[PDB]
Amino acid sequence: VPQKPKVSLNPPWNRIFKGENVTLTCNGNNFFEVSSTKWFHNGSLSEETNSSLNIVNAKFEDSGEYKCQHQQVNESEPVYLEVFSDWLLLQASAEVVMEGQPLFLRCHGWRNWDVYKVIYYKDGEALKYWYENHNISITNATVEDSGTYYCTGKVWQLDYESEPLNITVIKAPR
Ligand SMILES: *[C@@H]1O[C@H](CO)[C@@H](O[C@@H]2O[C@H](CO)[C@@H](O[C@@H]3O[C@H](CO[C@H]4O[C@H](CO)[C@@H](O)[C@H](O)[C@@H]4O)[C@@H](O)[C@H](O)[C@@H]3O)[C@H](O)[C@H]2NC(C)=O)[C@H](O)[C@H]1NC(C)=O
Ligand SMILES: *[C@@H]1O[C@H](CO)[C@@H](O[C@@H]2O[C@H](CO)[C@@H](O)[C@H](O)[C@H]2NC(C)=O)[C@H](O[C@H]2O[C@H](C)[C@H](O)[C@H](O)[C@H]2O)[C@H]1NC(C)=O
Ligand SMILES: *[C@@H]1O[C@H](CO)[C@@H](O[C@@H]2O[C@H](CO)[C@@H](O)[C@H](O)[C@H]2NC(C)=O)[C@H](O)[C@H]1NC(C)=O
Ligand SMILES: *[C@@H]1O[C@H](CO)[C@@H](O)[C@H](O)[C@H]1NC(C)=O
Ligand SMILES: *[C@@H]1O[C@H](CO)[C@@H](O)[C@H](O)[C@H]1NC(C)=O
Repeated sequence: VPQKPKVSLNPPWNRIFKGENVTLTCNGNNFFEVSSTKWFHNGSLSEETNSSLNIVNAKFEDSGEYKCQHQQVNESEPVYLEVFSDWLLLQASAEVVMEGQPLFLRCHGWRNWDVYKVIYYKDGEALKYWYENHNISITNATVEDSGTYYCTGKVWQLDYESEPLNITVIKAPR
């Protein structure tokens, strides 16, 4: 059944600032041996053949759709990477999560700078409870956790607000 590679990102952040790094890794069931790989940036075949696709000092041109593919197996699901350039970027473990799975939010500051007085807003409303924590970690997700998020934080002496990010947790029917 698990008949297709699952692209994973390290760091998990599929949304990253211009110039940052990220490594795409193509992994699957060692059912059939894999000596090579096929990478696809915006549908075009990359020259990279190692199971790990690296992105150094991400450019905006690096944004897009990434997907790998091994021999004898279907094409991996797509993974969208998007390079930004702003003071605050709201990163997420996954923009879409199956109910029950972990959901991880983060208010990443430009050039890794530390962010103070961080507040997260879910649907224009301020997630007070989370005020204590720097970032938001939710072990077991809920369909109620769905909504448009965005953070607000002081970076190097000035206040800023990140671009909103819609996040949906799906209720699984079987
Ligand atoms: C792969 O497919 C992707 C589509 O899914 C392509 O992504 C687009 O790539 C272009 C550049 O190649 C990006 O454009 C740049 O955007 C920045 C950011 O602008 C921001 O700020 C202005 C004003 O301050 C605002 O008006 C904008 O809305 C942004 O908030 C500009 O500064 C650059 O000059 C340039 O226009 C696209 O943003 C990007 N789209 C996404 C969704 O990331 C990608 O290029 C494709 N690459 C290949 C190799 O096929
Ligand atoms: C790709 O994923 C599809 C499902 O969309 C798998 O299709 C099955 O393929 C077999 C013949 O290979 C066919 O008789 C079944 O009816 C298909 N099932 C469905 C639901 O359409 C396919 O996996 C299958 O084929 C490969 C070649 C291995 O033998 C797998 O063990 C087997 O499950 C997937 N293709 C590949 C190349 O993995
Ligand atoms: C992204 O990765 C590149 C690759 O290592 C980093 O560039 C290095 O920068 C250091 C300074 O910290 C230099 O000493 C090295 O020579 C650089 N290596 C290369 C290959 O250019 C870059 O700084 C990384 N950026 C982040 C945010 O991780
Ligand atoms: C709650 O989270 C743990 C993982 O730390 C997991 O074992 C458990 O199944 C989760 N609950 C649901 C409904 O998935
Ligand atoms: C963000 O959420 C709003 C309302 O839920 C929706 O209208 C908008 O299309 C979403 N953005 C994207 C890219 O789907």
